[PDB]
Amino acid sequence: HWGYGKHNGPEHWHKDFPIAKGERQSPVDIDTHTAKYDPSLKPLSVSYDQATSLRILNNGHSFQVTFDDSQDKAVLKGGPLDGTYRLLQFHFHWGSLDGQGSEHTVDKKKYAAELHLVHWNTKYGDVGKAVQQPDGLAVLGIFLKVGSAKPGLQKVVDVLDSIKTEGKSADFTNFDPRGLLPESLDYWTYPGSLTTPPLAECVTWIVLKEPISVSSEQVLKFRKLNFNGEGEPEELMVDNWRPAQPLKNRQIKASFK
Ligand SMILES: [N]S(=O)(=O)[C][C][C]C1234B567B89%10B5%11%12B5%13%14B%15%16%17B8%18(B961B%18%152B5%163B%11%1374)C%10%12%14%17
Ligand SMILES: [Zn+2]
Repeated sequence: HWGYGKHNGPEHWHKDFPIAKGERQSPVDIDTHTAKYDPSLKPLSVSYDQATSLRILNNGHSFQVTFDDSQDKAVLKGGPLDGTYRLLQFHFHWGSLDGQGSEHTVDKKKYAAELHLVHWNTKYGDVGKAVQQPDGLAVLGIFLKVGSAKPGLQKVVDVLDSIKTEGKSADFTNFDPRGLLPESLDYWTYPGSLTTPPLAECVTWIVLKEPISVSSEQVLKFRKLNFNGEGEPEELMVDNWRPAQPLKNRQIKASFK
């Protein structure tokens, strides 16, 4: 029932998921002048060399690439994190035009899209258990701006025609998510939540300062997807982003000066 439209969008979500109005909701605006450099923060450790992608899926809210998370193959550690977080999937949020689409904003600036690599804490054993914990998930967030093409995104873009509508999926093996990363791993971090229902307050957010550049042709292919199932009135999958939420009693910390 939930979505991003007038009648089921972010302003409605609190009725089914009252934590929508909680103390540690995501996304937020990153005020770069207020974020405190924290020299105790470690560099982020991103170990994706043995990542095993499985499937690409249109879930009705975004598209996602799922990975084998039954061993420590593709893991996030270090940074603000204690212990080891396994990559489960990545997905994106994007706009109807280039001036909106990201969930986090930086000094109120919206990017055209935002990539989320979702990882869960292996000390909880599975992702259902992890989402019930305040340190269950770590989501690595990467901004997209429109410019030059991102070569490492092209293999994703070229199969989107095969998953146009909600429920469709396809084989998507041997995809290397290292090809989605910017040069710098400089980041901001804060405690937050899932940005979709169930909005569980279980996420350590790690948002990279450096955006990736994607081409107008790449993002245009995101915009051809459909929220609807096949045979329903065609409603383009665009503006699938939750707006910034109140920061409340939270501090955003920077890994960099
Ligand atoms: N936009 S976001 O905060 O990364 C939430 C992404 C959606 C999900 B929530 B649940 B938790 B894990 B799986 B399923 B839904 B799916 B993934 B994360 C599980
Ligand atoms: Zn997301």
